Amino acid sequence: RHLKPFPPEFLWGAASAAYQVEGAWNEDGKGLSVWDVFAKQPGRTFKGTNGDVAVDHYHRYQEDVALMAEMGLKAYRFSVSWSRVFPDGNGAVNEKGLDFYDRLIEELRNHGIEPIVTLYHWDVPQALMDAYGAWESRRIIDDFDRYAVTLFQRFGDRVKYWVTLNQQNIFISFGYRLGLHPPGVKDMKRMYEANHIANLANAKVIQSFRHYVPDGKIGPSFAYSPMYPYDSRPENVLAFENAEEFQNHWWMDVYAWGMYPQAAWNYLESQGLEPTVAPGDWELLQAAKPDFMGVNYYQTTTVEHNPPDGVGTSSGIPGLFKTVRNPHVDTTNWDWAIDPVGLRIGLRRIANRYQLPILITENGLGEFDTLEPGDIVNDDYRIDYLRRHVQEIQRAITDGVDVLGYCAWSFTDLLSWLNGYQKRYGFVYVNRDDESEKDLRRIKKKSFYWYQRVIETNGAEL
Amino acid sequence: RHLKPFPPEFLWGAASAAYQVEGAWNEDGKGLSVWDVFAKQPGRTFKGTNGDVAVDHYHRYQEDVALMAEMGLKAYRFSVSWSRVFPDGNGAVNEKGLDFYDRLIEELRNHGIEPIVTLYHWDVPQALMDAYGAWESRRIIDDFDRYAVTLFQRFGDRVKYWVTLNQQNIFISFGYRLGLHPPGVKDMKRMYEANHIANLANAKVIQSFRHYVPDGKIGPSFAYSPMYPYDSRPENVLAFENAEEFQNHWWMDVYAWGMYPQAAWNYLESQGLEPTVAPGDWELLQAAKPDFMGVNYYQTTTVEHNPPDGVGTSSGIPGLFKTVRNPHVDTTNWDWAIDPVGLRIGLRRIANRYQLPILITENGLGEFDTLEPGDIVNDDYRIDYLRRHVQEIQRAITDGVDVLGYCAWSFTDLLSWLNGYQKRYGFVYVNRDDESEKDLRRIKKKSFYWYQRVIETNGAEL
Ligand SMILES: O=P(O)(O)OC[C@H]1O[C@@H](O[C@H]2[C@H](O)[C@@H](O)[C@H](O)O[C@@H]2CO)[C@H](O)[C@@H](O)[C@@H]1O
Ligand SMILES: O=P(O)(O)OC[C@H]1O[C@@H](O)[C@H](O)[C@@H](O)[C@@H]1O
Repeated sequence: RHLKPFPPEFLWGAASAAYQVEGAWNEDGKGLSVWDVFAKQPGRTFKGTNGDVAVDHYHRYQEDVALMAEMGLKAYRFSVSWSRVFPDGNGAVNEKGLDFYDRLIEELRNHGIEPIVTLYHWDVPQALMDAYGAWESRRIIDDFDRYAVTLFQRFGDRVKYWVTLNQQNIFISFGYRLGLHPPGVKDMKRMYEANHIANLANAKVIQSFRHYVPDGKIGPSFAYSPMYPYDSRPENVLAFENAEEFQNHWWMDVYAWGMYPQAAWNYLESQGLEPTVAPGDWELLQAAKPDFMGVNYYQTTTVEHNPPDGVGTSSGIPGLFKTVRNPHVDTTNWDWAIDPVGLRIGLRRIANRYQLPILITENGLGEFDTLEPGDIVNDDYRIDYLRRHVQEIQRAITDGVDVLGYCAWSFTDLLSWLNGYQKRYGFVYVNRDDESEKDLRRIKKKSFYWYQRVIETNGAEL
Repeated sequence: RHLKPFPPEFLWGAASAAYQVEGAWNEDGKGLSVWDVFAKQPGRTFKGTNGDVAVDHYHRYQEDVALMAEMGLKAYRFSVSWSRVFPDGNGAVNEKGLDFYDRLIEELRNHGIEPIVTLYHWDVPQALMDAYGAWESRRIIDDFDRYAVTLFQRFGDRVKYWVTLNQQNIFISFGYRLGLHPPGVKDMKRMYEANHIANLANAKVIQSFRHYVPDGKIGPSFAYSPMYPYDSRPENVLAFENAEEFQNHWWMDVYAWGMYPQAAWNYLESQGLEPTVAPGDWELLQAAKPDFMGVNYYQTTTVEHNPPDGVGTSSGIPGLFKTVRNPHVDTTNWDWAIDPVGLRIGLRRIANRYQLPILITENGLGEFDTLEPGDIVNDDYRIDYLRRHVQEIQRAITDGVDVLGYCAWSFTDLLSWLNGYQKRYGFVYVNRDDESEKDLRRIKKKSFYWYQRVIETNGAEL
């Protein structure tokens, strides 16, 4: 079987998120985000780590882009911090905030790197939470649209690729069901209402994008764990049907088709959990087709039958499914599956169901890297993980999936939302830890040079 | 979770096919079908059994309909023999042939039974095979359309529910890949060409139906074996992705969306097997949406990884998948799997992928039946099989699938295409065998009274 090459304009990328890298949390007129406030609540984050400084990319962006150019990155995906642009979410635009992203975009373009702008990575301005509960109010649809249009107007001439909501399923479920992320709520009814409003906000911004960036490409990015049945027991295959629909189609069908899947809807309706639908909602959701599906991928999930008095280790929904360890894949040191074939499966499923091109917006390995004498980081484990995923992407392309690019997570080490700094993801080590910022110096890991060679050969040497 | 009831207008049905029941193979001007000719080839059918007489429904239809009314059937699904209506396939209409179906439809309507007319059950007139190779020629599109339009014009005022091609995947694959059915060809290239022509014929007649029967409901019926992965090994899940797309989406995506799935298309193209596409084909296929998906269901299929030098007992496609026995399902005395949950899974998959209502056009158990003195046939095994499938349909309805009805296969015993009469499917035993027509008398089996009670309670008592 001859494999197809990676296409000539394949976006070999790397990625970050604003709160995780920028720092400068109160500089240049930036307003408070919900994460600025949440992470300072005692006990919320490991060792009290927060984004006040992070890795200081706000001040060190020129050095970081110089490293990207040394690597030969074709694309860099970053998020814009809404609270830098509209400190209060709505109201007056902050020109100094826009100017940072203008300088970053110019730095990228001057080095031949395609910017991929992510509108939203979980950091809605605290003022919108204070005023109306942020994602629980339809008011956010127009406020988010005004913010997005501002970015489209300022940067649409120079940015072709845009991501709207990044991992909506995570920020909504962690914020409103698990209570782990802002606003720290544990209420499924509120979760599904906020989720519906986020769906409308995504659709509204895509419609606006067609007016302001007619030659651009836009899509949401979904945190996709493809589901597997444990085996060929009919009840386990049925559990897989339930899980793939409830965990995955629930989001991606809205993004692609503007419709929630019916079995999941009817289940929520039987629990009194389905969202409130207003006139015009379906019309808007259906009339906002994206150019691609963004995919954040780390692992698959295997499921089995879960009786109605069952699991609510394993997690699941009684009567629908429960998770079970997959005996046929390796695991990371944090019990995450390592399943590169699962990435090919997920790509195939998206092409098969929606016929959409895919931008892989995030994939990477987190591990406790050691800085050895001479400023050397031997992260062969990260090379092995990335190599295997890139190989499976090439097989998915050969199968016929249109993959637009691959953004490794992450370019530099960064702050995790709740777990501090020690589990590192970067190609570039940042010298700091949970106790202090040290000197924040950037140190290329072995994986940096491996990926440099991948890009130079367009994937022929992995 | 309590099960939902069956909807009040649920079509409790039973079904047959013209060649399998009618007889009267050369009466009232009927022309030869491809099956009249094929079954008379020596050695082709068990003990030389053929459709010359079958169970003589052509002459005994009044008694058979009287039995349906005694059972309280809500619907009877039958096929129309094209060669009775157009003995030469095209050319002159045969009024005596139409008159049989008119008399049958009047008998059904006089007893309050909904006719479900199936346009095609494998019996294209031999004259069209001789003239141009039947399904291998685009000429059949207009000839099939003129036949269908004739039926719509004569019967559309009295028939709401119509099935177009019944089990296209079977008549095409058995006729052109396995050589088991007419025309006895074993050539994948020819199979995919004939299949594409059948797709166009289906779409053309649905378009005609929208004009002639504006209040009717129409759809194709697909012989659906839902695929399962053997286990959660990523390569086996990938084999399942390949198999479901190649075996199932290849047909149902064309019916629902007018498009072949891309990974399967690209594989066939790499083998030189993809069909020839003419201008206008995609437009026609996309503009012929059905009201429902018909489903003929007997069993699921489990698959596993198949290396490129592998199977092509097990069957499959090297590099894509191969079948494997599922250790987690029962079997009939003929080694067909018994998997009622698989029916729920298939119904869920069709709703989840296509949002279509489903008419279950065929499901039943074939087994030897013993005629006991006093005209008693105790077929508790058939009751058990049907009960378990109906129970799973009720669960699919509860999940949110719109199931329009359920046609048990079959109403009376009938002639098998290749295997004679001994493996019986009816609610009504027919006293004949492979060697003799005996007296052709109809004898109600125990399952007849069971289904009568199902219908009386609208499925509440199973
Ligand atoms: O008497 P048999 O051979 O058991 O035939 C029963 C009915 O078979 C249905 O089609 C089956 C077919 O027999 C299988 O070979 C194939 O794999 O499955 C299809 C699935 O529907 C026919 O629909 C019916 O006309 C026969 O009575
Ligand atoms: O450090 P952790 O907890 O493994 O988190 C890693 C990543 O988890 C992903 O879900 C998020 O998209 C990233 O923002 C985050 O960096």
